Amino acid sequence: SMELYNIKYAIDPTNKIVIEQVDNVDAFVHILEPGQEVFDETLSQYHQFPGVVSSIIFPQLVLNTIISVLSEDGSLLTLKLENTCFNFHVCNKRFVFGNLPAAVVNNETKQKLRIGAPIFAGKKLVSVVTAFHRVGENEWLLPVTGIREASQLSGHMKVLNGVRVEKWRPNMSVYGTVQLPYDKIKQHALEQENKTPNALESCVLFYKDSEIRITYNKGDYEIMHLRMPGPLIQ
Amino acid sequence: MELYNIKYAIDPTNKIVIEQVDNVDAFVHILEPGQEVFDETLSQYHQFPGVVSSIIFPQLVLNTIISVLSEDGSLLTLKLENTCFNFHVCNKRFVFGNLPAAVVNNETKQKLRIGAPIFAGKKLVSVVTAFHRVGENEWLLPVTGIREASQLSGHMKVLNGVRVEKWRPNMSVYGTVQLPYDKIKQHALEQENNALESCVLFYKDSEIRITYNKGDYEIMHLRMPGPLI
Ligand SMILES: Nc1nc(=O)c2ncn([C@@H]3O[C@H](CO)[C@@H](O)[C@H]3OP(=O)(O)OC[C@H]3O[C@@H](n4cnc5c(N)ncnc54)[C@H](O)[C@@H]3OP(=O)(O)O)c2[nH]1
Ligand SMILES: Nc1nc(=O)c2ncn([C@@H]3O[C@H](CO)[C@@H](O)[C@H]3OP(=O)(O)OC[C@H]3O[C@@H](n4cnc5c(N)ncnc54)[C@H](O)[C@@H]3OP(=O)(O)O)c2[nH]1
Repeated sequence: SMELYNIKYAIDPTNKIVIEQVDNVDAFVHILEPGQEVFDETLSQYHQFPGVVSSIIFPQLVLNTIISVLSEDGSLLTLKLENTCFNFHVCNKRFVFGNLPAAVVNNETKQKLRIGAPIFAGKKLVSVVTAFHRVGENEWLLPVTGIREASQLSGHMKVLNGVRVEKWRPNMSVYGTVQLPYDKIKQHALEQENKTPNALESCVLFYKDSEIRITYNKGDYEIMHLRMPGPLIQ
Repeated sequence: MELYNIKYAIDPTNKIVIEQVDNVDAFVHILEPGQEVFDETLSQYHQFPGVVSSIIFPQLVLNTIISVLSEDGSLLTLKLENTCFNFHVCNKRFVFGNLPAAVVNNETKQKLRIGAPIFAGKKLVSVVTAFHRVGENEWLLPVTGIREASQLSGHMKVLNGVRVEKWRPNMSVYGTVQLPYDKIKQHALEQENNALESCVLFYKDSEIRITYNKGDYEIMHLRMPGPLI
């Protein structure tokens, strides 16, 4: 396999980078698609950050520092972590999510990047390419997943029935499983008790370009409501 | 008294009472950091960390300038350059978030009453709710309101309050416990769901963690910036 800085890597039949070793120690780095749900009990022993199951810790970065990514041309591309991006997956009924530091690339640059391309800070691996989010014409967001950046948020929650993602419509407030006008949500919230017959647990993610809402519910009763920056990677 | 678009008074506890905003009768009730209250009359109003309010405290932008009413009636101009985490519990509802904050010294903090109206563009946008000591002569002043675009807010129903715990140096967090990573990892893979619901907030100077649990089983784990007030 090929060696670069402190890693060894290979390439998938799906044109995806496979991280084989880091610091001369055998490694496991498994990339998940945005919002993908998988079930595989073998994955729970490893670390998880949004979009990756990894045997190696992807360490905390700082916004506005410079990282390097391996390009399809064997070169290193230097990028500044100027934006943020929200990504998630579901692995063994655990919703793993967070807002990640992100770089910005044009159409030409994105296509030179493989899903899995190692990302370096200094000459040490700090992350891998996991996803691309289109932020308009000739512009993409490149999240750098890993341990929560100091100013950001990360987390997980057990979701028995997955994560149902819903487009967040204009003029709607959010309670539990519904988005409705505020005056209605205010009446509904003060109305709801934890008494839904045959109440199943739910997790809902509502999204607009700027903001994400996550609720955790038992039946129609809202247990948690979290508001956080966007955007979401489809 | 009047100032800009508000009318205000003073409490027996030296706390500012907002009486009307835009000539409409107002209700602004300031809660202490982490305070738990129960009063069914509060649930009809808006709630942002540290305040129950009949008026919306709108979204602000970090690094913009706000003005605060001083004890002497003058306006002090401050820049929203920092953040800090605050919360309360009202009617078994944990209301929390990271708020934009200014930095003040001892002399300035002492000129500020809890409840002091905060203005942006000659309009009320918030009230003084809390002070968090940074150092000897340094304080953080949260400006509560609708979540700033880059930060987080939320709520959750907590039947048994919020347990606040100091977060120890080398400990990872699962559910109700903080333990070394190797045990937390095994414990997490151990859990499966007379189990009571729980909410725990572990705090460090830089970072805060909230867990929501059913007995010993962790349902949710949130990591977010600190500090806590
Ligand atoms: N993944 C991750 N994202 C972050 O943003 C982050 N910020 C700090 N840290 C800490 O750095 C070390 C990372 O290894 C840990 O000390 C971790 O502290 P913690 O975040 O306090 O510990 C909870 C552990 O416990 C893990 N688990 C929790 N529940 C489960 C579960 N059901 N199944 C499998 N693992 C579970 C949980 O994912 C996790 O461990 P992992 O790193 O292995 O992911 C982070 N970790
Ligand atoms: N409080 C608050 N903090 C923020 O950071 C924020 N960012 C946007 N918004 C929206 O701005 C308008 C402000 O009113 C609302 O449209 C709100 O949309 P939403 O945040 O999507 O709606 C859920 C409603 O519903 C309220 N409820 C939810 N549960 C309860 C409950 N048990 N009892 C009483 N009220 C409950 C919940 O507090 C809430 O209403 P409040 O405005 O009063 O805060 C925010 N609101």
